[PDB]
Amino acid sequence: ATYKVKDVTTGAEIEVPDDKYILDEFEKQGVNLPYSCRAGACSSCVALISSGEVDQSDGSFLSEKQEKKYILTCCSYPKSDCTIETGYEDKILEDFEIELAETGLEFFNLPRSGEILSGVTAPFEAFDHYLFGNGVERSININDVGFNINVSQIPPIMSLLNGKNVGRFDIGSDFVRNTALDGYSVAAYLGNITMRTEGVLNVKSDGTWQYEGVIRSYNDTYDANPSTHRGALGEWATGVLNNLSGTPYEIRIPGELKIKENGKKL
Ligand code: FES
Ligand SMILES: [Cl-]
Repeated sequence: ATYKVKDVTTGAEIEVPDDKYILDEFEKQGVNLPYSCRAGACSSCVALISSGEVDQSDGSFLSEKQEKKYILTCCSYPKSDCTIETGYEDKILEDFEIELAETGLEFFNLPRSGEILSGVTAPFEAFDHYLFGNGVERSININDVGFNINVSQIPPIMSLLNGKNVGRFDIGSDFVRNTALDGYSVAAYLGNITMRTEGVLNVKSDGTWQYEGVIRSYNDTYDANPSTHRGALGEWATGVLNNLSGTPYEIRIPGELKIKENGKKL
């Protein structure tokens, strides 16, 4: 039989006999491709295979898991129509990194889009999205993050409560939230964010006070590259980033958190 082998890199579509190697037949039709050994023992001729199947049993360089994703074009016979991407030598991954992507898809899943699942997996999902999400925006409602914000932690409010100010004050101010205050799980994907509180603070002459309002969040940019933030990644995440490049992305945090507190200054 013969099969059609479409190559996304060059655009060529070549009929390749099931008893001829893909490289040789593309060359025969005038499409020059990369190679070195031509003997199955290197990655010069490697191509991504996105659809179809080959017999590349003549080659030796790729692992069993790598052969699910890539082909050595010098020693591959097509067994069905195929879609490949030549010149992929610069982009092939080793087993531990192919399986990291697969696992994340299956564990968290359109995939790697929209809402982030609330709870203990959030910083894991966020890191996986950094690695494999290609910069697509994600979201989590402010009420699903697990913020634990109190007035003592909001300097625009405390500035009025700490001075001798009596009356009714309309507060509308941004402030930086170090989400370490909200727990390691949140800090591990949000870090420092900018938030906004809007509300009313009422302070009596005797020091009794009440605050009522809302808190909203501006969008945050997720970027795990260590030079862009405060946190230790740890040895495992450092390792992953020594082998894969991620893509920053925006996290949209919509909604209002209600805040209502009261006290008495002495
Ligand atoms: S050119 Fe070395 S494996 Fe194909
Ligand atoms: Cl004062």
